[PDB]
Amino acid sequence: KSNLIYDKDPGYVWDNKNECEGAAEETYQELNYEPSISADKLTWTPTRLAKTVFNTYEDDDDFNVLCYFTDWSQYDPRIINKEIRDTGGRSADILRLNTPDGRPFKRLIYSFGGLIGDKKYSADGNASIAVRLGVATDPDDAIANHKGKTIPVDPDGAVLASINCGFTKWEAGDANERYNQEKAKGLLGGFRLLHEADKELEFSLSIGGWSMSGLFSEIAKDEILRTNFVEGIKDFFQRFPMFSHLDIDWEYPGSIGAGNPNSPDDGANFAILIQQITDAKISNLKGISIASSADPAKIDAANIPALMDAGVTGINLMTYDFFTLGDGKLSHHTNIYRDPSDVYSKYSIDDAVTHLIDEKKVDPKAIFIGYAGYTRNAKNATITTSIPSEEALKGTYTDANQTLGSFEYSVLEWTDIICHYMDFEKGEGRNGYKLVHDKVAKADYLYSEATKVFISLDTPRSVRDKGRYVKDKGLGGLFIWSGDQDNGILTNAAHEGLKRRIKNKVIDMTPFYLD
Repeated sequence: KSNLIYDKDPGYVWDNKNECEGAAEETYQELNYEPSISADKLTWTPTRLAKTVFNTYEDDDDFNVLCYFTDWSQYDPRIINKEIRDTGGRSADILRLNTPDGRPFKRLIYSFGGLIGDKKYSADGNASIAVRLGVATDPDDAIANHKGKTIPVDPDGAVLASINCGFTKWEAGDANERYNQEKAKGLLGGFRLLHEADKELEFSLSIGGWSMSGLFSEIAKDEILRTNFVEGIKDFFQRFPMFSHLDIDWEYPGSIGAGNPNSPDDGANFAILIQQITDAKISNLKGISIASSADPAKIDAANIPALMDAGVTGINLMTYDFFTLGDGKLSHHTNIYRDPSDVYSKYSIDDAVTHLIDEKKVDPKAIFIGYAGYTRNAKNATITTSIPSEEALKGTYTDANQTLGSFEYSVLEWTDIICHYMDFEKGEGRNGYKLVHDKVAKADYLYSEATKVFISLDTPRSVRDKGRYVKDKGLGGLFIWSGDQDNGILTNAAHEGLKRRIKNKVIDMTPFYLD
């Protein structure tokens, strides 16, 4: 009996039927997923297995909690009938955020807008998408006249869908017809429904992200491309007046990121672009944020000073994915602290924050730090710490190809954690897994002696401590990567770390912190 999870996929009512009761468990059966044994499987667990438990808190202090909401998280072909069970989607309902009497986030960040001409991401540089959205007359025109212009790269998910976007029936209309605020369905229509329920909620577009930063370096160097880019912002902000913020998540100026063109002049060029956007005087655009790596060497390479000199008002510090497979050592993925000589957990929020404030003279209040709705794992792992309960995490792994995850190898998402890996209500691990608190990092991890799988994750305890860090250090606030993953437990912990008075109580968080 649980206030956090369901014991069986409750399904989803669509067109007066519910075709996906138990769908999550049918997938598990088809794939032979067993939590206490599987080291090398995907779960495909839908967020439907979690109960929705966002509290709300007074949020009118000097901090803000932001939410990256991904436009692919709505999908799950299991919803429609009984045909597909060997794979699935996240099925993340935008309506989990529709709380009474407040909001779990001040600002929802649509993730992600792509760029016309981006041939790293798209074989045709998104040209067919431009045509479908009605911003180009044919694919040649898209590239010839609109290179550098932003558009959502998933028009179904952005402006057409019903399921998990707050709508209850299919209606005729193409993407071109619906690519504006009042006609949108999809996630942008879902954002509008939340806008209509809550006038204080803010909306940001994030352009780029890890897979879509391939075109930034080229755009920022070029006055005609910068001009197309600014036009892209004006167009989107005219089509969707409810938007008021822009996150240009170029990952990262001056360094390699996912394998992008890059140049030492990227940050200086990016600063020209941000000024050019400011100069357009888009009446509803109140603020521009950018992304920063947590690696001080990559921070140096980004020329953060140039960007702040051009009037950037926020830095979303991408404090997650610190554990990357490849070097045979375990690591925390989103930890606040580390010992300076640590070769396992090589990065930390604190190292990065200190670097920005002390070396780059960034205003602390501009900085937002991340908490994560997902994990970074390695199978075939060995914990080598001498006293795990008192000492910093150390450990190694051999072959971690095809490690346990939810939708992609090596990454479990939050629903899987609370349903099959950790029992926060009983205060202990599930299915042969044990939770360890690393007091040096102030981060928790999960590990099973039986499966030999190591799982680095955020918990209520660490997210609360991140909220505490933000407050102590006077930072801007926190963001979740990504908010569609959270059932509310993570975000509750953030608000509590900020010392916020509760307004609407759905769940008592007290027993979930475990000291």
